Amino acid sequence: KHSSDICIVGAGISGLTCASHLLDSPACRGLSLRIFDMQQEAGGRIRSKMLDGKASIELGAGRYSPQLHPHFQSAMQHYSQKSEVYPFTQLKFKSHVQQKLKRAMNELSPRLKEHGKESFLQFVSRYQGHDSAVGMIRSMGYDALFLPDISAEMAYDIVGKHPEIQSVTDNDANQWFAAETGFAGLIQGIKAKVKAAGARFSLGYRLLSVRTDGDGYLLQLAGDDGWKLEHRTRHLILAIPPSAMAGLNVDFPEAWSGARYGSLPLFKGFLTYGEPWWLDYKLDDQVLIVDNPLRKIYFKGDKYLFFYTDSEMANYWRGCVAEGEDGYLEQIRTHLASALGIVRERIPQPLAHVHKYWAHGVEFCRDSDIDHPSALSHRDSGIIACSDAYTEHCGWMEGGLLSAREASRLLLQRIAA
Amino acid sequence: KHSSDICIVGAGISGLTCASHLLDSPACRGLSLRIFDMQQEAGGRIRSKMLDGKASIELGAGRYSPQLHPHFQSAMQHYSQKSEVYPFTQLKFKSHVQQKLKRAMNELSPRLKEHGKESFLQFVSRYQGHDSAVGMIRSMGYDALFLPDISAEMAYDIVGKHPEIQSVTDNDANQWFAAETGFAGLIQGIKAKVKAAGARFSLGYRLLSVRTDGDGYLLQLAGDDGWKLEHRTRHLILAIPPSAMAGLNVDFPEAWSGARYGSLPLFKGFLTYGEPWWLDYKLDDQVLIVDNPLRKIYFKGDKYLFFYTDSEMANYWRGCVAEGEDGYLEQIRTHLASALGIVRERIPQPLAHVHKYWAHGVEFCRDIDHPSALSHRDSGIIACSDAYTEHCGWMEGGLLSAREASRLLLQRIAA
Ligand SMILES: Cc1cc2nc3c(=O)[nH]c(=O)nc-3n(C[C@H](O)[C@H](O)[C@H](O)COP(=O)(O)OP(=O)(O)OC[C@H]3O[C@@H](n4cnc5c(N)ncnc54)[C@H](O)[C@@H]3O)c2cc1C
Ligand SMILES: Cc1cc2nc3c(=O)[nH]c(=O)nc-3n(C[C@H](O)[C@H](O)[C@H](O)COP(=O)(O)OP(=O)(O)OC[C@H]3O[C@@H](n4cnc5c(N)ncnc54)[C@H](O)[C@@H]3O)c2cc1C
Ligand SMILES: Cc1cccc2c(C[C@H](N)C(=O)O)c[nH]c12
Ligand SMILES: Cc1cccc2c(C[C@H](N)C(=O)O)c[nH]c12
Ligand SMILES: [Mg+2]
Ligand SMILES: [Mg+2]
Repeated sequence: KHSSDICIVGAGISGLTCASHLLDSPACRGLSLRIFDMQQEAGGRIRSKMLDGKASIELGAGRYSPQLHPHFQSAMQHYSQKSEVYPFTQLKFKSHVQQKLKRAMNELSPRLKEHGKESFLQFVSRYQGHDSAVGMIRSMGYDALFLPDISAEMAYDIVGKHPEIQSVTDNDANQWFAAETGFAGLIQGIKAKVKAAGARFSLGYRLLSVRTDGDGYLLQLAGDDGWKLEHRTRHLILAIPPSAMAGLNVDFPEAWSGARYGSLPLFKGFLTYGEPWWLDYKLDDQVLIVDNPLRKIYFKGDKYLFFYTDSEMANYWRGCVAEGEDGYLEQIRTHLASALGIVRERIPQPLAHVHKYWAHGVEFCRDSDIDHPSALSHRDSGIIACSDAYTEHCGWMEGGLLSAREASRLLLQRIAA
Repeated sequence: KHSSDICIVGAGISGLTCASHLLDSPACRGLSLRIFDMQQEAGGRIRSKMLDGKASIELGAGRYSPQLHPHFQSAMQHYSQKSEVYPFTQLKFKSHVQQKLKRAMNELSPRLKEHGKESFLQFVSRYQGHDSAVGMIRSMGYDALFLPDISAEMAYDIVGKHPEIQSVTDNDANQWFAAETGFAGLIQGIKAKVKAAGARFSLGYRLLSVRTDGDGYLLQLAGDDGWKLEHRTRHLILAIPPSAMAGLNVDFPEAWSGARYGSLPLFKGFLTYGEPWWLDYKLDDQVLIVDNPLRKIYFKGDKYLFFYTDSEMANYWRGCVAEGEDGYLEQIRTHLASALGIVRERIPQPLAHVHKYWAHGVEFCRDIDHPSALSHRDSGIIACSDAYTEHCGWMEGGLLSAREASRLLLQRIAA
């Protein structure tokens, strides 16, 4: 095939801003840059859709706060991307159990200078009994907070920047916004700048092997339809997540950093109906955290509802789709009934649904706190890695912006000298 | 119960026909059926896309003959699929290399007796020279005729049985049809009737290995979101082509039949125009066969033109597509000008366009006693495919493997 000077692999937010920071630069004046990505679309873990053509839903990333995500807030304005207020940030539908939870929290919280590295299911079970420490906690909606892998210092953070449970830790100041056309509008924007700057895209292709040959690298990719493709570049950035690099011969994670990483599956499922039936309940633009397997239920206006799930519960939900769409849907009807506390047939059926499951949906720095380089180099061949996961904002979109802007710097200095 | 009675892996026309056979025996009145398929929609190599609204185009199988595909035709009827006449039978512009082989090829035809087990290229390299043979073979437009894997016995078969060059063998009377809506229309009908009888589809899952575990079998499949998954079933049919087969823990093809198998890539590219410009050259519903890369060029009423190639020239066009929409679009215009004997400025730029590379477009046969559906010696699995019939590379090959394989199975539920 062809060849290039720079070769970014991965074309989600970290990959595509990576490239645009390498083109804003004159130190790449008239240099050839190629982007490979696996999917037929650009976006990475960001995906937007129209179901029924009625309203624009988001199968992935959906929220940001300017208070907590400055570079992202700026990247929106930078690309004339119109935001809107994100409704799901207060709870009025609880039973008694989710109440009397902010009180248990604002009190046992500074008692964590003696119980901060421990996982979170016994920092709740050492300061009151277990038979009440699995109720205050699966009342907060994310089953991510029951896994041993990650702690009470990292969990007590995580409760404060998720719009639906932040009122619980002195953080209801922040506003949260959503893209008014969807975050694809932010992607189609960065994509156009990079094309106009003369880069060439190659979507459909997956990297398999890398070998370092003199001044540069020999990539072996494989097309979506089998086409075996070979390509050589002097300079290389793999802006893919950490799970993604485990599968390649790069010595991840050992040759690059002194941290390890996990990841949690996620699951979103969307439904729409003929008539906005949940309105009769004063439930539009509000959110319920129930302890049946739906976990969190959202109604955006009179338009649709969805439900968000994580970790194992996410696997559970991905199990009942392997079983059969119809089996998946009537059981949603079932759980929908015990949440709202009505009978099963007061619940209509959906004209059309749509659902998505993420196998490595959020990847995190597991050696939770460290130097936080924000980008990684090979101790040998000088390949730059680039993910949300290498920053203090593991699992958010601003981590992609930061990892990228850092990454592109290490390569500019690695070219110009 | 994450488990079932009968499992069919492969929702090609083979696999789905098996499902349709099986669900009409009364010996299956009360047995559960699972169909697995890698893709997110059934068909396999039948793939129809409504291009720009103002076109219905066939990226895979496109055409059939009532003379060689009667089981297909009866199926097309059995499901009220309206089919149209398929115009690409004559050649208006037969350069007299095409005409030279007309009456050079059909009279060493009894000389093909006591020969014909020999590369086709060295066959025609016996009447006239090498460079007279390659001129005759080039103008037939099927680069697969130059393979050594191919041989002059199959040669007179393949050239006889394609609608654009049948006029050169003696099967010049077969007639050829396409579908009003598309063969997708036909498979949606089988799938509808298979679903309605009670089969359960799990689409988007692909098989990785099979354990022969006791009564039946355990399968490992992997979805395209990455989710892993196990399935136990008692009766398993692999309705997938042989290339696929040779990548599992089943030892193919030695443990099945001894025969070796090969395949061919294929390419098709389509284009769309503001004004149908090829009508002023009286070119609608014609096909030009050419000695350049495009190879075969079709003009479809006033709707679209496309071109079609295989073997080396499919690999050449997949390799070009890989180097940018810009060059592929440009070489295409370069070679269309040579085809019509004009300058490239008379050829407008297209509005839309689409293309498909099939890595293993047609799979073929190459013991000469082979049934229409294979079986494992050791684990009692049955395989179902166009490739194990007298019709390898055709859809009717699929139907005659399904009816063979599906019956090979009631033979074993009457255990
Ligand atoms: C359900 C869900 C909700 C989320 N909500 C939010 C939110 O509200 N706010 C927020 O800030 N973040 C959110 N996120 C996180 C956000 O999506 C990611 O952190 C961010 O988009 C990651 O950007 P990235 O470009 O580095 O990686 P990715 O988005 O993973 O992009 C990686 C790209 O590299 C590609 N790639 C991988 N491997 C290979 C290979 N071998 N060859 C070729 N190509 C390859 C991938 O296909 C992908 O295109 C959410 C995530 C999920 C799953
Ligand atoms: C470009 C092209 C043009 C053609 N034109 C014509 C024509 O005009 N007339 C004609 O008669 N024939 C034509 N054919 C051939 C015809 O389409 C095929 O011979 C026939 O469709 C084969 O069907 P099948 O059911 O045997 O398997 P396939 O159609 O090959 O389908 C097999 C199915 O199994 C699935 N599958 C495979 N492997 C695995 C695995 N490991 N795990 C899980 N799932 C799996 C595949 O996704 C596929 O859906 C054409 C073929 C091509 C490529
Ligand atoms: C347990 C856990 C750890 C990191 C991330 C998540 C998300 C999704 C992401 N935090 C978001 O909603 O933006 C849900 N659960 C998580
Ligand atoms: C080399 C070879 C062997 C058998 C079959 C085919 C087809 C299929 C046929 N041309 C069609 O599209 O109808 C194309 N090439 C073939
Ligand atoms: Mg990326
Ligand atoms: Mg099949």
